Amino acid sequence: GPQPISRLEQCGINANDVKKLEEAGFHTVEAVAYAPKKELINIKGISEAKADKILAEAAKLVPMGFTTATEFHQRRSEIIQITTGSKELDKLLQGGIETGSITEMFGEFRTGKTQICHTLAVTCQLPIDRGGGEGKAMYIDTEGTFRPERLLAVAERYGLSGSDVLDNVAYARAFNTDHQTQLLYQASAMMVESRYALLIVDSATALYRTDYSGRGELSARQMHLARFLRMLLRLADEFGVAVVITNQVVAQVPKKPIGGNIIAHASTTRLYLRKGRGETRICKIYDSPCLPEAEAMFAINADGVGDAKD
Amino acid sequence: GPQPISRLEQCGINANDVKKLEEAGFHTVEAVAYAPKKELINIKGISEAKADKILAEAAKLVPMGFTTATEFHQRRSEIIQITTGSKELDKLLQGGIETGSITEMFGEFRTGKTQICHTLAVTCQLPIDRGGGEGKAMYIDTEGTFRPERLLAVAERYGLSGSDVLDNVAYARAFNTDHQTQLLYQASAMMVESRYALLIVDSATALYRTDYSGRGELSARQMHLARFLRMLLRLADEFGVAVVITNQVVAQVPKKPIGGNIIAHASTTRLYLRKGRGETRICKIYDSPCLPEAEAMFAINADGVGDAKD
Amino acid sequence: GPQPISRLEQCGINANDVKKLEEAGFHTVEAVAYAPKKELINIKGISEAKADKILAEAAKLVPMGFTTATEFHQRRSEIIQITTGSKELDKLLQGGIETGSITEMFGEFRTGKTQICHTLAVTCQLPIDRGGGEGKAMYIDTEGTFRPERLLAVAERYGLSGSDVLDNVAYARAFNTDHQTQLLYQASAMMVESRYALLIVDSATALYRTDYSGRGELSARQMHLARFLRMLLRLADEFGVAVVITNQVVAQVPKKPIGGNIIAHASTTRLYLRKGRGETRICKIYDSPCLPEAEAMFAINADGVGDAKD
Ligand SMILES: Nc1ncnc2c1ncn2[C@@H]1O[C@H](COP(=O)(O)OP(=O)(O)OP(=O)(O)O)[C@@H](O)[C@H]1O
Ligand SMILES: Nc1ncnc2c1ncn2[C@@H]1O[C@H](COP(=O)(O)OP(=O)(O)OP(=O)(O)O)[C@@H](O)[C@H]1O
Ligand SMILES: Nc1ncnc2c1ncn2[C@@H]1O[C@H](COP(=O)(O)OP(=O)(O)OP(=O)(O)O)[C@@H](O)[C@H]1O
Ligand SMILES: [Ca+2]
Ligand SMILES: [Ca+2]
Ligand SMILES: [Ca+2]
Ligand SMILES: [Ca+2]
Ligand SMILES: [Ca+2]
Ligand SMILES: [Ca+2]
Ligand SMILES: [Ca+2]
Repeated sequence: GPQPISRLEQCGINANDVKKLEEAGFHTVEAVAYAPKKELINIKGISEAKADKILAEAAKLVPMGFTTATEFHQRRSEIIQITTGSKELDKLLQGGIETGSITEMFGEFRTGKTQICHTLAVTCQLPIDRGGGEGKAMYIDTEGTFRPERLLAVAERYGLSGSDVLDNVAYARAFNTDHQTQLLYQASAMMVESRYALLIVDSATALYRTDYSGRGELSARQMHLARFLRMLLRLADEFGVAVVITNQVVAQVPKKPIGGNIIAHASTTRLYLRKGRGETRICKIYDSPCLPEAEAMFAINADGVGDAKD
Repeated sequence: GPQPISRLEQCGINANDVKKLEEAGFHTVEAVAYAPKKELINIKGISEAKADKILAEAAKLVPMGFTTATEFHQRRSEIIQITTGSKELDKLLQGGIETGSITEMFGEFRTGKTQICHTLAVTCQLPIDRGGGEGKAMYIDTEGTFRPERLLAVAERYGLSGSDVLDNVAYARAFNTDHQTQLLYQASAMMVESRYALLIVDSATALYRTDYSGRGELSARQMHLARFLRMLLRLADEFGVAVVITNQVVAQVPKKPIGGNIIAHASTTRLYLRKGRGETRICKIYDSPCLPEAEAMFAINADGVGDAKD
Repeated sequence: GPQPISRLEQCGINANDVKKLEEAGFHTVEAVAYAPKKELINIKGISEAKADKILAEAAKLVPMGFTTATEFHQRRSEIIQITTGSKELDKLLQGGIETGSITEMFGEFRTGKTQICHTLAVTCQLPIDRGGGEGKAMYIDTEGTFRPERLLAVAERYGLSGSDVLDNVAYARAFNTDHQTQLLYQASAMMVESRYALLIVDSATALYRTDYSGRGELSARQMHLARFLRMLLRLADEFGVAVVITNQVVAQVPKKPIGGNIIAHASTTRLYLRKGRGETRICKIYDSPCLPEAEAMFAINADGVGDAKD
């Protein structure tokens, strides 16, 4: 996995600058490697020569050069894909949700954008042979709609200890945009000690629609949103985890996702959800760089997300 | 093609200054010919007399004088044009994408700005008689949206060995502006050994919107962007390759490309992409010094970019 | 026209100093007459007495005294004006572009600042009775956007041999500021043998925005720009040709031309270009010592610049 920043000590760097970088939010050598010189210079206790020697030492451990696409293809052959509990949903995703990208699911209310996250938070702990990811699950909430009862219900479905499921899930509720951005630093800190395999944000844009209610604040809020998305992308690239976010929909004068072009460009795989009939739902791939546009049917049962049991 | 800097040895120059220039990033005699005296003086181990004698010797091999436009027209008669796989798209471009300039394609998300690059990366390896370029393809990524599966799918369309396609493509993912600029030096180094025919950057402005988020950093970031564009122009002029870049779009208070006047002036051919109906797309020439404004229709099929199969 | 420097031999000057002046860039007696003593002294093989006798002999052939403004008015009655192909554009310019001054056209991208030069390069070869200038055209390029196809298209419009048009046009592409200044010496050399009637630079400031990227280099680059502008002014005064340059625009925190006060003061007639609707464009006189501020409409057709065919 990720090399702890403790190694940077034996490269010829004193232990003082190591913790000076620690307070800045960096905890791994890869995290420091990907950061340009500007943020390192921004840190109060680092000179230009210090930043240059740090970057030079860090670049040795992490390769940053050109490679043949055959090696990249072989590396992509071992991406871990998490199953969603529904065979038709998994066939649409060609196996499941990839680890190392941003996946966004949006749609009308009552379409169960939260039950997907609830089911994933538990199916991600399954062994790899069964389609899981063998790791803890991290949940960030902004609506207060987190219910452990669904977690227990879907844990009993796969035959797992209910107590051991509620012990590998970290929960924290945000209250504003600032706290939402601040929680990512603590997430990066805790991802180094243990191993995580899924990051869930619900909802990524439920706060930005209200805090910046003024007219002239649109350009002021989309910049902050871009910073948040880049932080999530850095976390995905560093620890190699899967990030899933939920987005609201705003009707247009038939439904258009809210967030502007920033979230559309940043996101790689986007799923459109609309209600079917009864408890059935319809999932359609809205945007993806490798999958074609299609539709799938799934139902919300008492044991989490399952196939359309008619 | 380009004359290796090894020849500059027999002009009356010692082998020490040759590698001193090599560390600076110069690898061909043409590259040294186009560089003014200021950068040569900037190099630590070169005196003013050394720079003057180097420029005087280099100017002999590379012509730098006035010529009749008839010779230039005859030279332009042999520009290599790469086909895009769609006949209607090729008719709009009057044959294909020229080699020796900067081509920029931009538009809303999901409009397939990346599938064009994926198709070009493979069609550029076709024999010239079939519309290819007979050369390797170089891919620089900033979004992590590189998928070899599309490359294999579009390679099987033209009847080519899938393994031999993924072996003539160099892939490298950038993480910040500094790394994006630094990768060009390695690209220039590797263009001398083998032969390349296409340079792809995706995306050229996906990083600059976030790194320089401060208000007073606009003039600080557009200068760096101008340096990057001039480096790309120098690469295009030196090795005679084709450079294609992808640009995001920002809505205006109906879509305006992001990048400012610098990218607009630097770019020669600009393509505007918007979604048609279903899997069809609409391509419109936005800016070009020789082609008139028009529209074309193409569709994204399972075998890459193809004609509108209705 | 201009008296060759060969005459200076029969004034009492040996043939050695004549070619010593030739290597310095002087080729006509008028060119030597306008140069102060400082540059002549700067030449290695000339003494103070030599420079004084050269200036004294040269001043006899070229008048340098006061004259009545009636003679100047009668001389101005025979200025050659080149038509731009559009009647509304010509009415704005009161006949066309004068010969013996610097004309600058600037504006947003895609406004066709290069198509004006392409059309002029061909309309300048027309007979005087038809509004031409009866002379060759000289083109200096810095963007690589020179296309002979537009030249042929606009040559067929006026009924001229396509081959004979591409044979009276000299093309040369600059790569840095130093080469841009150096090409003027060769232009001055070749203007003596044949007859030229138009000098085109595109773009005059496309290189200076990047080469001198440092903060403290602003005063270092504007001096060089002033030298370049004075060289162009000397060429215009000596051979009596028309000089046209193209300038980029930089947005201000609605568009401001780039170049500073030097280019504004040096230029005499400045044209502001902005896009109309469709293929139409709007031309506005920005600065001129004799024409009032007004607006005109023209369109970019398939046969070069023409009137607004609605
Ligand atoms: N225990 C349960 N058993 C069966 N169906 C349930 C259960 N709990 C909730 N549901 C159903 O799931 C749906 C609610 O899902 P959810 O709250 O995730 O929707 P949502 O669209 O993501 O919500 P919002 O956007 O309002 O936060 C409703 O149709 C509800 O009837
Ligand atoms: N294998 C495939 N077969 C058919 N269509 C596909 C396939 N893979 C992706 N698509 C379609 O191509 C489009 C996605 O293209 P692409 O990712 O290049 O878009 P983009 O606008 O360049 O993206 P962005 O700006 O978000 O990076 C979608 O319409 C998607 O349905
Ligand atoms: N053959 C043609 N027929 C008709 N219109 C054309 C033709 N070639 C180019 N155009 C149009 O002319 C315009 C491009 O002109 P041009 O390249 O001179 O612009 P510019 O503003 O000077 O460019 P830049 O500053 O980017 O160098 C575009 O509107 C393009 O559609
Ligand atoms: Ca609700
Ligand atoms: Ca919810
Ligand atoms: Ca996307
Ligand atoms: Ca993409
Ligand atoms: Ca352009
Ligand atoms: Ca141009
Ligand atoms: Ca003026």
